[PDB]
Amino acid sequence: PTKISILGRESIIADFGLWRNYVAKDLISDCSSTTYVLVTDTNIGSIYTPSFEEAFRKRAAEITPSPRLLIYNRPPGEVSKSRQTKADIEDWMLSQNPPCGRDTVVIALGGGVIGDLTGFVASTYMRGVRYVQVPTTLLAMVDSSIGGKTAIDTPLGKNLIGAIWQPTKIYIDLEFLETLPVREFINGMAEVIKTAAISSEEEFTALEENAETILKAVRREVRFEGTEEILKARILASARHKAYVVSADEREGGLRNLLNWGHSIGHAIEAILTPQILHGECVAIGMVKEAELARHLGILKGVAVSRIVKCLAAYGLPTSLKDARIRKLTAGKHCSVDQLMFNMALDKKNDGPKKKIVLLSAIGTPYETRASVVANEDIRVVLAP
Amino acid sequence: PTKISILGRESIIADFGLWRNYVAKDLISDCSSTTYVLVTDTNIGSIYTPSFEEAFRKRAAEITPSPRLLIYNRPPGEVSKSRQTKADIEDWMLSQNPPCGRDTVVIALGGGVIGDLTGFVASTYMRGVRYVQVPTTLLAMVDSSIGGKTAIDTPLGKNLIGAIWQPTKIYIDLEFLETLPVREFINGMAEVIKTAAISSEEEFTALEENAETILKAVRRFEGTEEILKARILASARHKAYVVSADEREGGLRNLLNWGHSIGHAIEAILTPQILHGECVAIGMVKEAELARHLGILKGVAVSRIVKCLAAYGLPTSLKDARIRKLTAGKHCSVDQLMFNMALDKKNDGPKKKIVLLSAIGTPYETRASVVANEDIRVVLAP
Ligand SMILES: O=C(O)[C@]1(O)C[C@H](CP(=O)(O)O)[C@@H](O)[C@H](O)C1
Ligand SMILES: O=C(O)[C@]1(O)C[C@H](CP(=O)(O)O)[C@@H](O)[C@H](O)C1
Ligand SMILES: [Cl-]
Ligand SMILES: [Zn+2]
Ligand SMILES: [Zn+2]
Repeated sequence: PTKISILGRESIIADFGLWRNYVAKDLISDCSSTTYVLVTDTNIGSIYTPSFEEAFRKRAAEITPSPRLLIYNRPPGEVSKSRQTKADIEDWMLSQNPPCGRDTVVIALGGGVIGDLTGFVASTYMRGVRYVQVPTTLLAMVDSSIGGKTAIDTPLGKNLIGAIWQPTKIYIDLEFLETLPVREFINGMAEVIKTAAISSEEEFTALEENAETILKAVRREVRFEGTEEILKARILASARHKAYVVSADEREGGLRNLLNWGHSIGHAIEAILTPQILHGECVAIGMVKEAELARHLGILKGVAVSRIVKCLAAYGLPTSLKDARIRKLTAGKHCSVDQLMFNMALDKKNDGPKKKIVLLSAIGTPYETRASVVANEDIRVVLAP
Repeated sequence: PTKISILGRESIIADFGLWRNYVAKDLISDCSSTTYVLVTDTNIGSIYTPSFEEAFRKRAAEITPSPRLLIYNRPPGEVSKSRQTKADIEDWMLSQNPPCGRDTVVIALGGGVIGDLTGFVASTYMRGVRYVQVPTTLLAMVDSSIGGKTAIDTPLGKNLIGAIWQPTKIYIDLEFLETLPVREFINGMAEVIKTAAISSEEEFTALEENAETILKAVRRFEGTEEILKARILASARHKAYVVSADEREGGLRNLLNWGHSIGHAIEAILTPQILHGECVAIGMVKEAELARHLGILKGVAVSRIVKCLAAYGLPTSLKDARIRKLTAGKHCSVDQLMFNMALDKKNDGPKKKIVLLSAIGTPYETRASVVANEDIRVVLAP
């Protein structure tokens, strides 16, 4: 049972089995309310909901009158982070009998999609209600579920409408990783590596050295036996550094830019290759190009760059828009430089039309304590595959 | 030039003419940015935008590269506080070339509708951008534009989705009142009276006295300017106070909702023919009658509440001939009213909360109070 603090509070609980025997109980005592709304997708729900309903009803029995638990199953996939889905969950909540009010405690059970969506619904529901995060994916456990950033996508782009709404509790249950598909697991490692690359060379070395052991466990269909503590240590280091940065610059006045390393170009790449290609994968290619950019600017050494590539490759992450696997999945989708530039214009870190990108000067230490303005011409160079 | 502080910042500026010769200049210096988005409705825009464009372009000529001013005209009326209009403005802001980014400074020019809408758009645009309020209606100047509450409506109700996003600046230009329709002016008085009724008997008395002078001018505020302004400011000052003490409404901010528990219920039915302040007027009477039925408020204060509302030309009953005509085909049954109050945002679970006054100028508690649904049924018919 490990606890991390963020923005002055110990909202993060990390352990194995939290879902089966801790969440329900904790919600009733620390998140007192008459109404609990659980949001997930048809896949995750069918596998983890039954267990929870009984754990909830068993903890609610003591309370009199017993609070209610309402479950909403959204379609799986990126398609659900939409205005439509936000509105559907909202109407559903309001039309309940009785309607869900401001005491409502929302529960986000799923990955970044469910998390981003659910968190956003909570921030604006009657101008804001409490919510908790229950990340079921590695990426969610090491990144998305922490920090309060929420959002949905629009036809014009990804994460353009949203809000920073901090969850009251963050339940990181490593047991969810037991059933997480190999690809998804690899996807999340992209964020783990990113987090280390901007904080400490020691942690990054740990990821390089742990690669094989981690991967073998992920590739063995049996699950993290003699590597548990190693897995928890890598996850926690990631979660701890984010909590640190978010605590110092919650609404991104500067420092929080760093968490976006590899995302300036990554998001551009993603807006094109999605949904066939995943977020972490895009961010992987993104870290390589942004690392190559820091090189083209005499900020980052050529050695660190190659090392960045070696680590991403070691965990099975693409490091080029030319990756054989990426092409087969996208049916050939081409990422034209002009398209990648147009998409980057919508990057949220931009100061006016000045494109800002996180630049590393060395593994473990950023160039500045924020993104850096970069001429559009210097960006064009690393965008050509 | 009066300045009021709220939440530790001197964001509120109050004066006559701010629009014509202060906003533009102030935005450029204190709200530095490359992009300015102005939102209004087709009516207000056509009358006040031309003036501003030139004042802006005249203040921008210095800065280089030149900062831009983008104008978006939304349809007038409550119909615009919708998910659709929120989406449209956002897509329009994201579609600009270059796209409006996180440095964007949004300008809400209009009443509560534009204000609530625009403020809400700013709060979630790329997770939040700055915005300023330029209230053109009395109600907006004395209430809506202050405090950060924003929202849009849904088919199921009013102000159900929204956010508390504080504006960087609040420009109260009394000159806008020069062209404000009599009805609209009366509408806003409903909030002025409410604010006094929950803060000071002294202020409420002054409102009782200025009743005729104010009305004669409304039915252009020459030898009464300082009277009007003093009334406006007292209202704005008390709200800033309450919002400072309880921003996200964890208690004391409930009081600003006096008359709104039943008021909003009434409104959800009679809207859009009947206005917000008017509904809140009837609402204040019933909630005052409720405090009486509970032995909290004296029968004298209630009647006095009625006299003041009537004096300013505000309805004090669902029967009121004026409301009747205006809404020929609409009734307010105890049932529909009750179903509507279920959606009140102050309700602690199924417990319906309502602000109770024990006397003009002093609330029963420092928050709304739970009230049995049966005690609410009584005053919901009159
Ligand atoms: O500040 C954050 O928490 C992030 O930068 C937030 C981004 C999403 P954003 O670029 O839409 O802010 C996420 O992809 C990244 O992994 C971490
Ligand atoms: O807190 C506020 O500013 C208000 O209570 C907010 C309400 C709107 P709400 O009931 O939708 O919050 C407004 O009508 C009232 O006059 C003042
Ligand atoms: Cl929204
Ligand atoms: Zn990411
Ligand atoms: Zn009101």
